[PDB]
Amino acid sequence: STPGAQEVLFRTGIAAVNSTNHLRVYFQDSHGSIRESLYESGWANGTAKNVIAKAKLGTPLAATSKELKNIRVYSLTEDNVLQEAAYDSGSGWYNGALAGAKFTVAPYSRIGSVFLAGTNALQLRIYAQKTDNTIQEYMWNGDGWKEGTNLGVALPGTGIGVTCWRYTDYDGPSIRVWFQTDNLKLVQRAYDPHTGWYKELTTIFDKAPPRCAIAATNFNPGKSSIYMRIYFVNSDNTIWQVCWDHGQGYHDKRTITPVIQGSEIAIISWEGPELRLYFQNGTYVSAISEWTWGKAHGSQLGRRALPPAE
Ligand SMILES: CO[C@@H]1O[C@@H](C)[C@@H](O)[C@@H](O)[C@@H]1[Se]C
Ligand SMILES: CO[C@@H]1O[C@@H](C)[C@@H](O)[C@@H](O)[C@@H]1[Se]C
Ligand SMILES: CO[C@@H]1O[C@@H](C)[C@@H](O)[C@@H](O)[C@@H]1[Se]C
Ligand SMILES: CO[C@@H]1O[C@@H](C)[C@@H](O)[C@@H](O)[C@@H]1[Se]C
Ligand SMILES: CO[C@@H]1O[C@@H](C)[C@@H](O)[C@@H](O)[C@@H]1[Se]C
Ligand SMILES: CO[C@@H]1O[C@@H](C)[C@@H](O)[C@@H](O)[C@@H]1[Se]C
Repeated sequence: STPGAQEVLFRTGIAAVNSTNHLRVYFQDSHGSIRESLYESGWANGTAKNVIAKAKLGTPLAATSKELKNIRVYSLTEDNVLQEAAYDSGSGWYNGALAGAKFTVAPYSRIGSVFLAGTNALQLRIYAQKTDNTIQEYMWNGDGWKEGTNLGVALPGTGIGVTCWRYTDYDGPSIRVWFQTDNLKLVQRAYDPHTGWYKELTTIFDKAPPRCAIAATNFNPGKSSIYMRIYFVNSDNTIWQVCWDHGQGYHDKRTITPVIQGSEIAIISWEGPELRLYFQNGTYVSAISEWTWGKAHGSQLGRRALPPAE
């Protein structure tokens, strides 16, 4: 290890946002603060002068953004209340209004979060697990934080992946949410603007480790076409990837890169496609590492140890 790496909590929650290749990564330090490391033509920060929030130890972490003009980062308080750190260009970092709504979740709850694609308005959908194990949507459409749709029972402590896009032939957002059911299967729930929430659970993986991390992204939306990638930590201690490609659907499942036992993961993407995955693989014991995919080089390890580790 290194003194910087030692600051990073083992099995920390990880989230990330970006605008093309301008990247922000969020993780929890060993004292329970949430920090931001940044990539602007090089990695920086992740230090004790870059704290944006403070959360229970072991907190789930989720983030979402409009480019890097608006960023939101979600975690839990010590009383398992959903809370929000918010950044707006020219306003700085501040506490969002979410904690004020006092949404109490299961202590083992994960969190998923997205801005709704295809509008300039700041509309948010947040997904977490309540004490009855249901996955609950919470929303902001400008008028205060309100409960939205409840997506049904999931495994206690299930990972929660979520992504959102707008098809170019549609008048609204599409959302997909992935989590794990009591049978240990990995499933999809879907929302399209005219159908609303589909009733059916779609299976994407037959059996996965209990409470494995789950993270998803999308790229190249078009006329009734999308590309999606969903990542999870499998029983061979690697991140696996489930591909949705237009015309083929859920046609490829494969290992991507090794991780430490119970690593969390984050994924971002941009058009190309460029993929960046973040996780812990044992580098300096506790540092966060990056995996990359692009057309130029395909699958390649990226930054070995994110700030503050190096
Ligand atoms: C210019 O501000 C940076 O970019 C913002 C989008 C953000 O993530 C700030 O925390 C960092 Se700190 C230098
Ligand atoms: C306008 O409300 C802010 O942006 C919204 C999209 C949201 O995250 C609110 O909680 C914060 Se509170 C200032
Ligand atoms: C229009 O319906 C709302 O926005 C959709 C995009 C979605 O997130 C619905 O569950 C909620 Se219903 C509380
Ligand atoms: C068009 O299919 C839908 O959208 C895709 C992106 C996907 O999530 C399918 O499972 C559902 Se249901 C066939
Ligand atoms: C052709 O490359 C695929 O799409 C890339 C964007 C990527 O995510 C690869 O792992 C997969 Se491998 C089925
Ligand atoms: C050009 O640098 C790469 O793309 C950046 C956007 C970034 O994530 C770097 O760590 C990697 Se290292 C192969």
